[PDB]
Amino acid sequence: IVYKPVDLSKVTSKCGSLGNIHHKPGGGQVEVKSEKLDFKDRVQSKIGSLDNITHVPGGGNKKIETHK
Amino acid sequence: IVYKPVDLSKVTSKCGSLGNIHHKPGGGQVEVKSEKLDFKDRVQSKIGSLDNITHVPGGGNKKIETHK
Amino acid sequence: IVYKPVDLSKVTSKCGSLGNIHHKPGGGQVEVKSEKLDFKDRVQSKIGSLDNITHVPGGGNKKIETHK
Amino acid sequence: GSVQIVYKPVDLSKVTSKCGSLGNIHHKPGGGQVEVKSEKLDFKDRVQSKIGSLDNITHVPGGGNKKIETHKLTF
Amino acid sequence: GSVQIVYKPVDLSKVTSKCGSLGNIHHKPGGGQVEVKSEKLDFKDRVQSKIGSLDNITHVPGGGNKKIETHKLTF
Amino acid sequence: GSVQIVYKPVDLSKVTSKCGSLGNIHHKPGGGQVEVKSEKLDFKDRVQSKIGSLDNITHVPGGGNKKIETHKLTF
Repeated sequence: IVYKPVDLSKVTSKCGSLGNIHHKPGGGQVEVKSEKLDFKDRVQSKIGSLDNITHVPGGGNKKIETHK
Repeated sequence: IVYKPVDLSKVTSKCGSLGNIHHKPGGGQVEVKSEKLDFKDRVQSKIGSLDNITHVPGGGNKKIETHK
Repeated sequence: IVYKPVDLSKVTSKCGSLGNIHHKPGGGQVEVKSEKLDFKDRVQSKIGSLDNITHVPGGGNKKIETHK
Repeated sequence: GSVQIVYKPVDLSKVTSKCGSLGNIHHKPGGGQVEVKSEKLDFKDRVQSKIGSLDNITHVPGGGNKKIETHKLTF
Repeated sequence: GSVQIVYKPVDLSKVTSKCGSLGNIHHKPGGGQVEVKSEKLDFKDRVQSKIGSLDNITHVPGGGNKKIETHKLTF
Repeated sequence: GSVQIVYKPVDLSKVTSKCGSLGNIHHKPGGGQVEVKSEKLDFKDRVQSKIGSLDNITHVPGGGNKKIETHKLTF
């Protein structure tokens, strides 16, 4: 009996933002005038920002191998 | 008996934003004038922002292998 | 009995933000004028910021191997 | 009989280039007042600027001359 | 019989270049007042600037001359 | 019989370059007042600047001369 299994396999995950190009991004002019405004609950505001947000809860690898 | 399986497999996931080009993105002019507004619940606003949001809960690999 | 199983396999995760290019990002001008505003709950505001944000709860690798 | 060759080409030629500004008269030229006001500008790439009341500019990449002569006598 | 060869070519030629600003008259030239006001400017790449009331500029990459003669006598 | 070769080529030619600013008259030139005011400027790469009322500039990369003669007599 000769027993010589060979594993050369790749298991790979590439999750999120990868290899992207962002060349000169951004708006020319952004202007806001706010007068006598009332807010009575939570405010989120973005004015002329650049946001690059990545969440990766995933991308996990499981390899199980058994020999008998 | 010779027992000699060869595994050369690739298992691959490419999840999210990959290899993109964003060349000079953005609006020319953005202008907002707000006067005497009342808000009585949550406000979300984006004014001339650039957002690149990626979520990857997925992209997981499971490889199970047995030999006998 | 000859028993020579060979594992040379790769298990790999590339989770988050990887190999990206951000060449000269940013808006030209951002201007805000605020007068007589009332806020009565939490305010989050971004004015002209650049934010690169990455969360990776995932990307974990598990390899199990057994021989008998 | 005998053989006689006389080879006497004479060259009196002129090759001339006159390029740019030659022999001009500029009598009392007046550049006016120049005002440049800039606020809140953004430049993401290379800037070349010239500001000035009175410019005389002469640029001459050309005006080159090439003269070739071959003289050959084979007996 | 006899052979006589008289190779007597003559060159009196002129090859000439006159490139740029030659022989001009600039009589009382006046560059007026120059004002540059700059506030809150941003430059992310190379800046070249010139500011000035009166400029005379001559640039001459050209005006080169090339003369070739080849004389050959073969008997 | 006899052979006579006379090889007497004459060159009195002229190769001339006159490049740049030559023989000009600048009589009483006036550069006016120059003001440069700068506030809150930002530069992320190389800056070249010149400021001044009156400039005379002559730049000559060219105006070169090349002369070749080959003389060959083969009997």
